Amino acid sequence: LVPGLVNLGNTCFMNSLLQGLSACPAFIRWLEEFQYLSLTLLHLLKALSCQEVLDASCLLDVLRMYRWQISSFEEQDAHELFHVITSSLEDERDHPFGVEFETTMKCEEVTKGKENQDSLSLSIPAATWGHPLTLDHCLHHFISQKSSKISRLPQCLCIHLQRLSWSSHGTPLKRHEHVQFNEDLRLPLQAYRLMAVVVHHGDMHSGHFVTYRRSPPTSNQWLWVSDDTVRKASLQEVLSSSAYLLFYERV
Amino acid sequence: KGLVPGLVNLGNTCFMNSLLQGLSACPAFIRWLEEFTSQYYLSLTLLHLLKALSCDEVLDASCLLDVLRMYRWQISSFEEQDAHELFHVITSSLEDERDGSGSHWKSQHPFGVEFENQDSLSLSIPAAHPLTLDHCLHHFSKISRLPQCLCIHLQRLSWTPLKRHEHVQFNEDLRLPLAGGRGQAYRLMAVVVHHGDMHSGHFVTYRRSPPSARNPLSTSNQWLWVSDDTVRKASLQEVLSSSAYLLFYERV
Ligand SMILES: CC(C)(CO)NS(=O)(=O)c1ccc(NC(=O)[C@H](Cc2ccccc2)NC(=O)c2ccc(F)cc2)cc1
Ligand SMILES: CC(C)(CO)NS(=O)(=O)c1ccc(NC(=O)[C@H](Cc2ccccc2)NC(=O)c2ccc(F)cc2)cc1
Repeated sequence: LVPGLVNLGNTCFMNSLLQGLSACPAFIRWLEEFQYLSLTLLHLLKALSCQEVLDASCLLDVLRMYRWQISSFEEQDAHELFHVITSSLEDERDHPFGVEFETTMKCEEVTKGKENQDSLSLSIPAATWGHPLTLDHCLHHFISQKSSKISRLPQCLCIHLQRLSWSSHGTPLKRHEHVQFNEDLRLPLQAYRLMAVVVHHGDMHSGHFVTYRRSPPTSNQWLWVSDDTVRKASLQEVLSSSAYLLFYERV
Repeated sequence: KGLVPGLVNLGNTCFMNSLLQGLSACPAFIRWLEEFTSQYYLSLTLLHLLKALSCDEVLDASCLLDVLRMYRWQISSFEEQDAHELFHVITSSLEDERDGSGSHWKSQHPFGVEFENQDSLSLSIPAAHPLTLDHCLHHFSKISRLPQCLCIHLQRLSWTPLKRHEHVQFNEDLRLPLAGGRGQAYRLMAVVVHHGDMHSGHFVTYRRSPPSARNPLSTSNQWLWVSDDTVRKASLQEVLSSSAYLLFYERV
């Protein structure tokens, strides 16, 4: 068992994401290699690792004291919080999640630039009849896509599936469809092993966020965390879930 | 920690505080002003304001209006014109300070672009199919030589006046082509954004944080939302999604 975290009104995504991040030991190690946000984040993550209930108001307070208006983030996609944490951890340095793309632009002449991202955000493609939605199809659809190729892969990989779509009328909707994912995922040139899965439940304006993650030691027994409620979980329960964020580590 | 000081609103100076926060996010402009003021005036007071803004203090931009009064400008006329015109009234008067100088008369400011030598690249917004900055650049007597500090003015005012609301894509890196090595690459330093109807004075600047004293001359990754006295952080996605009015870029 791992400690749970309490909900401060709406906190569910933050504690789901903290539970996911604690299941990334290289990210933990890099924080160890590093009041400032990195140390609070390490304290939160090391407490959620290493096998009562906890409180992560310290994270909200260090963010606010850095003049971040967190109450405007419940109106955005949950994933933008993750991008804020990684972008603020890079401010303390100047990266375990960093993926790096080499892009070429042309229209006579060409120009090769470099771009960096904290995760891989994949559009959920339309399901054709007779073939289920797989994460390899989304990854291939994101790779196919001014060109862009992956030229540096991260040690810890975050994969965000854009479950929040927007109609042509401008009104938003949640894609409920299930994407098949395996715990062993080979990125086409490296190989990665699944560590945690953040899932969303209910309508889009509900904040019901839940994390499946591995037990701390790499271990083999999965855990379901919804705030204070922590229990044992099977792998088929993890793989049958409707994934929103996937946290992998390089094998 | 990593914040900038805010500014006050005297009547309606909200665009002016927006422009000052945008202009102090260009380090090459501040270096040019530090060199031009070694003569010894708009350049001296403007550099004082910009050097203060790029560092919970709040400063008084009132002094800028005063030197705008001492250089024989009407000021109060600017409420009946487009906001960007005040920028021209800055740059033109700086060029007027270039002439009549026996010390630094060949020291041109970093915003000048050759076509004619102009102060900023004004682009008219077409209609459509999302709008992107490259569509506006393609719709643009072409550019001849590119400035060190680049200002892009998007024509949100069309004509009886009309406010254009449509969002246009812009990127943190922007490359512009010319014949040979003349074309150049720029990085986004600040975004001035308009809100509300065309006569609302609501202007907001998204600007990068000042460089740290542990890594000087290294550009920060953090962005700030600035509305007069109110300064807060802002994510990158918030900056890239805003209906931009002015785009301040620096040559990389
Ligand atoms: C509360 C606080 C901001 C601190 O006060 N922190 S938080 O708990 O981490 C935190 C809590 C909630 C959110 N947002 C949401 O749930 C949005 C809310 C939302 C819904 C529609 C349009 C914009 C915003 N929907 C999702 O993301 C979502 C993701 C996948 C889905 F399939 C369906 C929905 C973000 C962060
Ligand atoms: C001297 C003083 C301190 C006081 O004026 N200057 S100031 O504060 O910097 C200063 C403050 C405001 C303005 N202009 C406006 O609001 C015009 C007002 C206006 C509107 C229609 C026709 C003529 C004039 N609208 C804009 O530009 C505008 C830009 C982009 C948009 F999508 C929508 C509107 C100019 C200057």
